[PDB]
Amino acid sequence: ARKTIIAGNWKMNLSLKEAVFLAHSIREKIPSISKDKVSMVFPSTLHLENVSKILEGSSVIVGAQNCYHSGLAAFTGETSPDQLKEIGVKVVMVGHSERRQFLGESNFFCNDKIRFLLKNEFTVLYCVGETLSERESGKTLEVLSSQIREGLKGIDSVFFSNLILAYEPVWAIGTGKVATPSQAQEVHSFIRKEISGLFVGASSISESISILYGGSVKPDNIQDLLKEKDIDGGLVGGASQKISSFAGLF
Amino acid sequence: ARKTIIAGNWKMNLSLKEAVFLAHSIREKIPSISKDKVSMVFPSTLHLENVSKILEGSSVIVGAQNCYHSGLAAFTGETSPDQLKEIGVKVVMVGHSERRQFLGESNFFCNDKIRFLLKNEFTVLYCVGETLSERESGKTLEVLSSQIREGLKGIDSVFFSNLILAYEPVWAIGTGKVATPSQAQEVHSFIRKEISGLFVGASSISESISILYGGSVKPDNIQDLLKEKDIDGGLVGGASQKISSFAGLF
Repeated sequence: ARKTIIAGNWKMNLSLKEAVFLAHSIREKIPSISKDKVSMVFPSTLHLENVSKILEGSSVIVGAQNCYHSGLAAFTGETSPDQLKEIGVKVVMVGHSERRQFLGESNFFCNDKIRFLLKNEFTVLYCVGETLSERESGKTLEVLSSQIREGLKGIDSVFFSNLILAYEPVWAIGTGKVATPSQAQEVHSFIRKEISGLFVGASSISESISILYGGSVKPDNIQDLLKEKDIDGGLVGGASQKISSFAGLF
Repeated sequence: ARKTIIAGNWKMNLSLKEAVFLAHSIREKIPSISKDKVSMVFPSTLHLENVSKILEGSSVIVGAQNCYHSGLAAFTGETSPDQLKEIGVKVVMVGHSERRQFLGESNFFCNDKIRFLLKNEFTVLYCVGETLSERESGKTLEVLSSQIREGLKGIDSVFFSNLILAYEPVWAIGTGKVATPSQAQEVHSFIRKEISGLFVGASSISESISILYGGSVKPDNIQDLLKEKDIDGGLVGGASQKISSFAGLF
């Protein structure tokens, strides 16, 4: 058993008025069409309280786009999991490409976040992915191996029921250049093996973990991705950010 | 006279329940006693929409603890000034010591944020200060000059009406070791001198810029700091986070 998950990442792309409309539209339309799939949305932190109240009691899960690895404390500009848990947000994204690249987040910083969140009973959506240059220099595996082994260092297998992974090759993020199903399937099968290999032969762990694909996922390409054996859903940026393309993914 | 500002930084120290209680108490209490002084508060991002609503139409200014240098766009986990303007937040802190040390913010990154915010008609509260080690080693002036010069690189005179500085020596942040009034004055005097030297005519604008002191400010020490010629207010951490100590600053 693996969950199929369609997650929307609103990034920093929406106004509050857009986010609020989107949430109301989502509550109205998605539960009835989601079927066996889990639906999830990651609004900007500034809108999370609002959107969390709108979606409360619905089957649509709300997650945060980032946090810091501390309970309430003196970290100017940061969001605490203590603050998220208070408003009922229990899923946090870690290691998104934009944070790696533009906010300089390393695999070690990711690991600190993941351990804190898993220890404190959060669910974590951890992003991994290579750049165009890494892919073109035959480094794809080295990068992804590193992201997984260093990101997930020191985490016992019992916490893996609360971990979700996303493969988002940087060359596909916002460029309109979606990985083909074979390309994505190849990478997902490698990732799944790495997860097994963390605990040595942990097939039950690796077969139970959802591994989502992201990077230019749209209504007209999602289905062929979801058909692949090791693709368990979509992490969706631009196309999650209007109700009509978001509903069109289900 | 330059304006006196008393600004509270709630960092990541408060629950929503606490932020709400504090915002209400502040609304009830501060406007009657602030008099000539500008009052300002910086809630955590997750709480800004709520606190902003609570304080809307009061004389208490709401500011954000950090943002990114872009309008709406694909930067997962970040907050846009577009999103802040929308809920009425028009003052943003840049370069707080916790972000420089724990989130790796450089002078140049700060300069990017300051330029973007000032260009977009925000008010910027730019934080400078040296560590204990830098102070002890003879680098106080080198560090502060650097932070000022690199931070304000390429900013036009036209925008200085919307710049506020805060000196927060890192050895005074949360340590209970406040700078003496002389120690603070001497560095404020230096900071103002640095501003005056940024370009021909600068001295004509440097007397207008508010320079606040921060680091272990409390009711029993604020008055003596404010008496100093180049100290134009306070940026207050811990003592701002409860109504009775915040009000005792006024």
